[PDB]
Amino acid sequence: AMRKQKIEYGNGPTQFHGWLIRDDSLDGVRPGVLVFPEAYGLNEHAIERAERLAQLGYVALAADMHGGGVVYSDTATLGPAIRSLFGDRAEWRARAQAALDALLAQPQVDRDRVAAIGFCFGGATCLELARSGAPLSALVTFHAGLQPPLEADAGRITGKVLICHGAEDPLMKPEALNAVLAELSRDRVDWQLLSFGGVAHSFTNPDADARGAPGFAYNANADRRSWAAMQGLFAEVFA
Amino acid sequence: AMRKQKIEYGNGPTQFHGWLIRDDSLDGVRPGVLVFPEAYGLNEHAIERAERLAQLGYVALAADMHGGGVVYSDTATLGPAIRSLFGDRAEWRARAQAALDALLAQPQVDRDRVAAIGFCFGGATCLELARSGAPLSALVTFHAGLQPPLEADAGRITGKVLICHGAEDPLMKPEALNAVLAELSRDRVDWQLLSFGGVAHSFTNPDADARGAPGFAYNANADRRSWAAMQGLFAEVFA
Repeated sequence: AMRKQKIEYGNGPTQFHGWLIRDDSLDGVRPGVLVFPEAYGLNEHAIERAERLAQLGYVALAADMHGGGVVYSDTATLGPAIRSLFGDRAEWRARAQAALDALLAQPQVDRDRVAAIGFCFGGATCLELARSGAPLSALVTFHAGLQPPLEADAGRITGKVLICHGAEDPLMKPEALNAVLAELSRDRVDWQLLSFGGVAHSFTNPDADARGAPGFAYNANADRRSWAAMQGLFAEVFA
Repeated sequence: AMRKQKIEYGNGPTQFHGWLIRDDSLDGVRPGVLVFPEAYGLNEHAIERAERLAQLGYVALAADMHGGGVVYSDTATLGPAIRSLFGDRAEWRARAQAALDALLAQPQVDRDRVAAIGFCFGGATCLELARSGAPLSALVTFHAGLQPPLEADAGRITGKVLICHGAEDPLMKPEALNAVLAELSRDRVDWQLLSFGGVAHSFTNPDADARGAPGFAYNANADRRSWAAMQGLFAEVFA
């Protein structure tokens, strides 16, 4: 029953092709939530989560971080594109900011109540957007390979942070994770780390099955628990 | 509204003075939850949490771990009493098992659905009780100084574990917490760690006010968030 529509946004050097979802039957301004997808691109997994957020009463924008709606399917083809973003965090943040712009342009979005969630690379994207100083009230990352802190970002995260983490995730090792947590603690960010034992990468995606590589596996419990923790953080900051 | 009654229990060595709290508006067998208090003794803070569990539909037993209902207020005498349990974990576990016995003796308790929570030393007590092999479906610790693992306990934890942890807690430092998590991971315990940035010991007790010592401070958010996580875990295992 959720109103679902394509949205093209961004400045023309290849436009982003995303999805906007909201509960048509609700009225007035509502919180908006960005959904940043896994590295491959905007897939049904990300769109379905945007639909769940709409059912929770939010205006959700499932973002395209590649341009043109491109969804990679091999790591050899994906590798150039993702390494380019890792090496150019200014461009990476600009792409995320373009999604925020498009969300803020919706008539139904409360500009003072905007948050972001992200899966894998999308969770890293949320943190990059927050580090740029964007006015996110909250952000939640799910099995994300978070990037190292940069001095120039000190003090720029104004929202709350929830990191949902598989304790055995090989793409977010303890030393790198502790360095991120030390940035957040230094700047007195309200952060929470929810770590799951026996859980690794991609734990929210049912397509991460036994055919996948070691360290990439769906976990139904972690999926449900992390979603519940995100729902509780949003209830907090959107009250 | 909650039915609240003193209960004296034990099997010889000492006689414990606890509180049994339940919603007597509900019929049939109900899940039971042990509440182990802070090191001082069975105080109002612990009884109040047992009351809240009763309101959730559980039969709650707020445990006395010293005997006689004694509540210490001087560190010069409480210290030795706690360290004596630290050095005799068999005795420590027997006192916790006496509480479990008294909970299971209630006509209204579903002995297939029993859990335990604890604050500070009480959270350490929950983990000792589970390591003994007690049939706890779940346990949740709140700012607990958990004790190091014993090989004899390998594989004896049959329930789910949620550890709610102030990242700055001086009584539970990273190296020692990692050793506990290594035990749980080795035995494939379904465990979760919920860590709070900028939060330390005693974060659930408002009595840990500004007059206290460093590293002991109430945090309203961590209090609410950890309680909500515990609620979600019990909703899981008691379904």
